[PDB]
Amino acid sequence: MPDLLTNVAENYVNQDLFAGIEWRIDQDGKPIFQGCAGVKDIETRTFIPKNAIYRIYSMTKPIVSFLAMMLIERGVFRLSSPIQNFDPRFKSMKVIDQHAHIEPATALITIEHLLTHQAGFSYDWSLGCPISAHYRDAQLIEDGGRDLTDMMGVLAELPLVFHPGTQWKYSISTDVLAHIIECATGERVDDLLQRLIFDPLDMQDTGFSLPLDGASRLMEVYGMRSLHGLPALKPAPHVLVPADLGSSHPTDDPDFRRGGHGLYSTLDDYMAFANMLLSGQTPEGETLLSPAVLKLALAPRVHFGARGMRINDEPFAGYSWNLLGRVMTDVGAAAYATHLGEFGWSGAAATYFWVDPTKNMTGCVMTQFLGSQHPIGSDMQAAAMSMLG
Amino acid sequence: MPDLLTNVAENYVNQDLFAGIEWRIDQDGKPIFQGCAGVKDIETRTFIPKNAIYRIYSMTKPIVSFLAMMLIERGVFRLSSPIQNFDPRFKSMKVIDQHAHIEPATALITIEHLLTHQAGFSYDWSLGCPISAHYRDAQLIEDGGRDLTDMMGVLAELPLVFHPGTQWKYSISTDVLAHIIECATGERVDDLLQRLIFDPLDMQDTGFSLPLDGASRLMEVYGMRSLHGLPALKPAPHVLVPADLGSSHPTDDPDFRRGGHGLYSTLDDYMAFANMLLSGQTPEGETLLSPAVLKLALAPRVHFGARGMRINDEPFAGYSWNLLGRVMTDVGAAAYATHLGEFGWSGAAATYFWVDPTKNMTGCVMTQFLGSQHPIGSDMQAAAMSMLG
Repeated sequence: MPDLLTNVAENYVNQDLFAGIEWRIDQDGKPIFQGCAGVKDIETRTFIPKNAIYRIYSMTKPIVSFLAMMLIERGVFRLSSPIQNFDPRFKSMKVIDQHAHIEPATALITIEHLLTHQAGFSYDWSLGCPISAHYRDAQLIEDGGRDLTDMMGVLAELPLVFHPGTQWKYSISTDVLAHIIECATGERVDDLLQRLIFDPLDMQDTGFSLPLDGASRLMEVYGMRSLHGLPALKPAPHVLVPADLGSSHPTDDPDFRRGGHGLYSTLDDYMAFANMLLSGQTPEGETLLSPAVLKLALAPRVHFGARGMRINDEPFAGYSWNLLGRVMTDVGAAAYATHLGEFGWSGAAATYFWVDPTKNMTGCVMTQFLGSQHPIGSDMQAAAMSMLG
Repeated sequence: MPDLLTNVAENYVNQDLFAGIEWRIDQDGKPIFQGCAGVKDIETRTFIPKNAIYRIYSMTKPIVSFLAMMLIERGVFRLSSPIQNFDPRFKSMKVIDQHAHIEPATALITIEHLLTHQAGFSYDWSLGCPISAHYRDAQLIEDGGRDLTDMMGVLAELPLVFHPGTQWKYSISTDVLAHIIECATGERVDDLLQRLIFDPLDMQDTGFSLPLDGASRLMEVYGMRSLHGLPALKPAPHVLVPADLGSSHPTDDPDFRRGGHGLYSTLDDYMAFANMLLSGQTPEGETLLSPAVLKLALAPRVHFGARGMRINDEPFAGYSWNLLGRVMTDVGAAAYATHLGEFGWSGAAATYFWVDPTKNMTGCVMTQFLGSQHPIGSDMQAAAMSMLG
């Protein structure tokens, strides 16, 4: 009966840990819990505006992954398609190890490898990684103004950190997927997303640049975590200071497009996407993805021994990986309230969403903090789970 | 004490197992036992001529291997030199396995890999081999009239059967070595052998073609083993019937040259080579190979598990492999009399030699039988061992 969600968010605001938080939980496609706390920015203490806009970072990945499943259904490519068929710059990959040894890859990177992060790619911010220094030198994440097509050419000449298919490592591979989608279709990934997903779902505020009236709605982003600097040996201190994004995340670049980050969205827009994932259909009943392929996308695909699923050694307890993100496969190993089959993902600025099929439930938490030492997304899911019967 | 050598050889001749046999044992560079038995050919029972000529087959390999060591000493290349530096056709090798899987090699083939048969090559006659079928289709051994340079081009396009350096399999790699010697020097391997080995050791009857007066001295070859046909599931029966060599082993082709077989020689010529291996010097005292590099070439280099060294599953008990051939590393595992450090090799037509530094002893048996079911070379070594210290 107590509003645990409001208690969590208000404590976070009152302890100066987050500037502003929005949340909404839907059941059967209708809101049952929602609220907001704090402000758009602590500098002017402006209230969170209507249709506030958030940098959702890695919550871009489930959207681009869902687009890939749609193109698979349409026969554009298949899970086993070697990506080198569409961009030969990814022919003849190499593999580097922690002992300075480099050898040719023994398997081709496939579409499935990209979707499961089993391709062998890494990330500029990967701590202790045998290749992340070369990502940083190449400015893959730092240089947001560089066209997706050109960024991929630079990336394609670097070695992988394991042979495709043989391990899991969370990676820049969703960006490779967005690029390969462009090669396979002859279209741009932002145009495909607009036509195939955003327009049918009425997500009119979602895209890689701001809407014309969007500058006043953009939430300020705080925190010290860098996605392209020298990887931190200890978590950056949790202080509400505005974050410097450099040129990594432009607001008004009409060619900026990526697969692993870069979308702007709103709470309402992302909830439309999350609700669709319960069925593969728009609210009006138009099918975006057949039930069979949605099931293929959601079924647990990567299993972990233990240490479990980890990103920069942070755990995702009880979660396996499917083609769109995490999926709860063992409630007895979960670190916070959930149900078997709950799935979703999150972003580096602490945005978080989940879909819980056993409860016909979706939830989303929107905020802007890079490098939180506090797992607000999981605290809010837990609170919402605890508020059902 | 009695002459076991003569007894062994006479019994083989009298049991119609071999047509004719010559042998010599030297100690301190001088003959101590010698003899002959049988005839040049059983069809006419012509007597074994003076300086009878034999096809020594794989006893070519220690000679070509020794030539490689001479060139390493002279700075032409080194053990660690990748052979692709000298012939780019051996860039980008592939590896096939018994489950039909093919992948790029994870290491470059080196000179050392060729000398140790750890490069991953195989042989046309290798039974159960994942690639030998493709060797036979290519007629690598069958087509003796094909120039060494051209045969290597065909071989280079085929996959290896393991990653270079990771296993041992007796192979066509000595032929690759002869070719790479030609690439590295710009000279022909048969000219280099003539100038650097045969002439200084007065091996006047040794070469890839018969000498001018050689036809009348060539011993007849018997037996039914095939080095290029479909590998036999059971050893070919031991029948003293002349062998059909096809065009694999021409007598008067001035361009025929190989690394792994093909030399003609005589008992006296091969004993000059074997005696030199006790010191690296000619009888006069010219150094063909310094003591340090001779030690480098003779030291045990490939060690074997409990299965031991095997060729088509036939054992070489207690032997390890050095850069020139076999070397006895455990008398307690040996299947016939020997001493620690005894080394040498043998040929498919049952020629056999050894060098025993603990006794300052060399020995060579010459005969012509392809596919003997009777290990005459080992029987003669054992006899000589029993007759000396």
